[PDB]
Amino acid sequence: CPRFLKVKNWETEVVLTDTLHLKSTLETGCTEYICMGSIMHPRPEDVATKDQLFPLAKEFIDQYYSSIKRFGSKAHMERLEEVNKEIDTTSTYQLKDTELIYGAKHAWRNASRCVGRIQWSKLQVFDARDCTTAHGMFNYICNHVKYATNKGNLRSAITIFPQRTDGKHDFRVWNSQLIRYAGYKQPDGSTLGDPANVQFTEICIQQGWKPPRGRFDVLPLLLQANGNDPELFQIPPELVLEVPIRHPKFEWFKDLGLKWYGLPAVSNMLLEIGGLEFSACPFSGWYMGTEIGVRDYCDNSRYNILEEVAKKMNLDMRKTSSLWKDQALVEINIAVLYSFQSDKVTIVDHHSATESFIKHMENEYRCRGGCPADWVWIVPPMSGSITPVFHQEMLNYRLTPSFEYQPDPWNTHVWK
Amino acid sequence: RFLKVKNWETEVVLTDTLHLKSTLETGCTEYICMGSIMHPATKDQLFPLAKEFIDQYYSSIKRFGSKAHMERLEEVNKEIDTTSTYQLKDTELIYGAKHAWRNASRCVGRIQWSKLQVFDARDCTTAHGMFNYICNHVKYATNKGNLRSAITIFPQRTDGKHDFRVWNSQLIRYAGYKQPDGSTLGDPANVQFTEICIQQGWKPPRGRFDVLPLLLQANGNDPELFQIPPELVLEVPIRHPKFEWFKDLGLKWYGLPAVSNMLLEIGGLEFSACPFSGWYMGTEIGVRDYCDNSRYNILEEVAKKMNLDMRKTSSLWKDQALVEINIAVLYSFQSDKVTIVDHHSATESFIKHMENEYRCRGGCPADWVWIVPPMSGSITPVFHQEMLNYRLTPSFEYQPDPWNTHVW
Ligand code: HEM
Ligand code: HEM
Ligand SMILES: CNCCN(C)c1cncc(CCc2cc(C)cc(N)n2)c1
Ligand SMILES: CNCCN(C)c1cncc(CCc2cc(C)cc(N)n2)c1
Ligand SMILES: C[C@H](O)[C@H](O)[C@H]1CNc2nc(N)[nH]c(=O)c2N1
Ligand SMILES: C[C@H](O)[C@H](O)[C@H]1CNc2nc(N)[nH]c(=O)c2N1
Ligand SMILES: [Cl-]
Ligand SMILES: [Cl-]
Ligand SMILES: [Zn+2]
Repeated sequence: CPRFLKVKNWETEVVLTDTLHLKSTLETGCTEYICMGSIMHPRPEDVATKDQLFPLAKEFIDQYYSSIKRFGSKAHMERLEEVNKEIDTTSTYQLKDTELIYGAKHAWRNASRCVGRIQWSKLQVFDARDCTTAHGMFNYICNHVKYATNKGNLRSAITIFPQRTDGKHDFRVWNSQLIRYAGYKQPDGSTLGDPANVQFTEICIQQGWKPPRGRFDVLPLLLQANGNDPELFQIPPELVLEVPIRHPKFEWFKDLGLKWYGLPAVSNMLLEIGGLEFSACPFSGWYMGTEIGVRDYCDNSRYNILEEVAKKMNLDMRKTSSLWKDQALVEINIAVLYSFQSDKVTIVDHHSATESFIKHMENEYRCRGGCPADWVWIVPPMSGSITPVFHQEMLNYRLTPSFEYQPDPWNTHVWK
Repeated sequence: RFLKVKNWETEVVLTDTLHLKSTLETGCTEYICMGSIMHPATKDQLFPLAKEFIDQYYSSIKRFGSKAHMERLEEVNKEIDTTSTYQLKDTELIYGAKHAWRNASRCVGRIQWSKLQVFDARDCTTAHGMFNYICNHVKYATNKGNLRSAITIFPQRTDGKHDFRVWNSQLIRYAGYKQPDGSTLGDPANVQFTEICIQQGWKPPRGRFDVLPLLLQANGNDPELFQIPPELVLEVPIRHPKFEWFKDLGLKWYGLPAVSNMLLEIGGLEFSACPFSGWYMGTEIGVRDYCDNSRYNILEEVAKKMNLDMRKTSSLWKDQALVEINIAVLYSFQSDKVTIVDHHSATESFIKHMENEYRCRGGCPADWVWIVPPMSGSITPVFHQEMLNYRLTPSFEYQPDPWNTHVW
């Protein structure tokens, strides 16, 4: 592979030079003959062997002591020797708190699909590696939610549960996000709530959950500690900050009865650091408007409200070339930003977030020699070309530490 | 491997086998994806390429290994032997042209691929001849508003020293003028080319929408200027169906979108002059030409007339202004009976086309970055459609701008 790769911004003519790609550790899925850049997702109870683990650990440890300007130091070599000893005797090792914090911040930093990474170094890391039970997990998660929510003044946070051992003792949050609304399939084929969540909702209901059967019912947490069967907990409602959607102009918009939750928090991903696998590592930030206004509300397979809004806007909905869909999409997204700003809950519009990302990316090319980015994910789902990211060439590659996808636990769990 | 692509909205899964046919590079490797990068012979090199292309043509007409097939392979060999090149049969030219379109991964309009009027211009020898051939192209494809897809193919490359090139990147473009005060009149994107035209004798009216002349190079010679007769150039004044003040913005655009800077490769042959044209998707004009910062850049003005709050970005004034501009463009072309497709219709058709291609052909190469429209992405079906990108031949490829390679 070539040492220097160049990306261009076609709006500004600015050209950046990437050398960081050379540190690429994993596979994109693409080859020279095919590109899989728009594929969403391109192993049994299986864990890293001693020989696989040594080099991955050294790689990470080197990188860490390089970052604190102590590469090749006595404390660097001693840490190498201590880790290598731990792998030899125990087939694994434990990260120091300093290294855990570095690794988490870097996994976010390396997350090519995140437009919010300007904030990567401000991340509160809760070390939950002493957790042993589902109730314990519940406690840690509640604390995360409250801290991150901060009464509306959101703060990004991640809570890391114990790493994987033999693969039969995994900690998992079964929820894909900490806060989601339930979906219920009706006998008639209609759906109530969020149609996307019918499967998970069914699982909950089976585990003992009593469903309110509403449009915006917060799901319980389904928590798995040390490989045991998962257990249900209801998040205390006072910890779940919500925002009712209203529009600065349309008085009738509040009559749609829409609202959304303040905190975006992903909990189905796997954090890999130095070859160690943290299968439960919920992390949370704050919303970009379009996540709600466009995808949650206007995806056909989600809440699908374009039609209903278009009707209350009295738009001609017979031709598509009237662009009634597009007009209603903008208004919805205006109401979302306005409802969040009015309740003083943190939210960033897609224009501000993308400009910030460009400034971030440029800084990263300057200080780091690169910034992996997934254009398909970074460009917002509305108004794409009037945001600066659309015109920015990006290179995508996988650096470690990283957040990775993992199988859904209900497909793999062995029931006790 | 066989590869699966999934649509996340319909949960439809298609199986791609066609990608196994490709050979040219994508730019990506196992470790680095360049999916968002815009730009990533000899007797011995020529024949296998020739061979393959002939092979797939006789395969496409259900006569693989026939007597016609054999003599053709023999013919091409003897001709590459003695002349260092070969000339395509008429039927091969048309097949190659339609398939270059069919294989164009960045094109959302490909459901139309087999309906393409092919103009064989391989007997052209001078710039005047090229102009005649291009005028006929424009007129046929314009067709008084009822646009029809067309391509005009000039002589193939020989030694790279006697190339045919249309120097305009598109057959119809507006000029761009660099003002003293540092502002830019017209289309800023073409400011350079415009100046090249002036430097060669073009007399600029210096307005906001002056149609550039054609600049045409035949057989490696210095290019020559020609003005397309105005009656061949169909233009549409843009107005809004509700905002009667919109016509006062004074905007117009041309009806014929016609790419002329690309290279058409068939059977190892290179057609460096092959202007091709179709009809517009509304966003091309409404979003890119008008609203790109480096283009006509009209958002702010329109936002003024719409009386929007422009102090903070979170009012989405930019987004609002954008939708109305695109409504106007669709409304104008439609009212003037000029062919145009909206991004909802064009994207639906493309998904349908993908289905067809997987069914009959075993795949459909597609560039998600280019196919998804530049506005309202996720309320179109292609946003949710996984796509595999790969390079099939015959194809349209990029080439150097001739003004960086030509000796006068
Ligand atoms: C602080 C404000 C943040 C903003 C504005 C932000 C923005 C976004 C957005 C808009 C997406 C696309 C989400 C989707 O379409 O589902 C995304 C994805 C992602 N973000 Fe960020 N994010 C933030 C915080 C964080 C934090 C704190 C982390 C990790 C420590 C993180 C890591 C990721 C990852 C791994 C993805 C990929 C998700 C997936 O593959 O499903 N983000 N981000
Ligand atoms: C008939 C209706 C057609 C429609 C609606 C259509 C639509 C589009 C659009 C919207 C683009 C993106 C253009 C841009 O953003 O610059 C595009 C690109 C492209 N089209 Fe089509 N097109 C049509 C016909 C054709 C024809 C007739 C050909 C060739 C025979 C063709 C070949 C291509 C190629 C090679 C590109 C890539 C352009 C580039 O790389 O700059 N298209 N098309
Ligand atoms: C379109 N993506 C599907 C995921 N999805 C429906 C979803 C549901 N609920 C919450 C999120 C949040 C995604 C996210 C995560 C983080 C850390 C920040 C942020 N702004 N968004 C996503
Ligand atoms: C993003 N576009 C850059 C090129 N550009 C400004 C441009 C100028 N003039 C015309 C076109 C047309 C592109 C095109 C080509 C074809 C065959 C069909 C179509 N609908 N659009 C593009
Ligand atoms: C097929 C395509 O990869 C898929 O629809 C992607 C497109 N880009 C996206 N971008 C973001 N931010 N989130 C998404 O879920 C998706 N979905
Ligand atoms: C950087 C990026 O590749 C570039 O802006 C692309 C994105 N997608 C596009 N899509 C279309 N149709 N046309 C374009 O010019 C572009 N530009
Ligand atoms: Cl932000
Ligand atoms: Cl079409
Ligand atoms: Zn790729």
